Amino acid sequence: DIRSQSIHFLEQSPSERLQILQELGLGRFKFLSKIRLNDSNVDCVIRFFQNPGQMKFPNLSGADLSELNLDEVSLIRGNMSEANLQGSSLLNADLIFVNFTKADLRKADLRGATMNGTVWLDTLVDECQLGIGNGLTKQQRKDLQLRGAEFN
Repeated sequence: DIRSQSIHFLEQSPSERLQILQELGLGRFKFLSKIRLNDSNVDCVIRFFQNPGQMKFPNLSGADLSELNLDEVSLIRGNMSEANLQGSSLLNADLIFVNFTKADLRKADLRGATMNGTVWLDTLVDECQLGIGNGLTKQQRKDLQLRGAEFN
């Protein structure tokens, strides 16, 4: 009666989803109106439901977010570890303190995104575009370009 709440949510169109989100105070987390129905995201969504806004730091750990347009999304202090972001657009996103540990960001687009505090342990970054590197240490900027990422 809870796995069901989530499956039912993920079966809805994006604007019906936003409707549900607002009748729950999760109107912050609009990117939830976009994620696709599949095994990983039913799980990720069950976290957001049980104890709603009893978390308020975005935990998208292990979620499938590939090929999404997440431009200008704010994910401050969010956990994206073991998450799939292949091909997604994160233009001008707020990614301060985001944990990217063991995440897949190949071909993702982070141009203009603010990245102070980000952790990139084991992260797959081949062809990840990073633009300026806004907020990364100049060693971080080195390690990441060695690992496939692309700047300016």
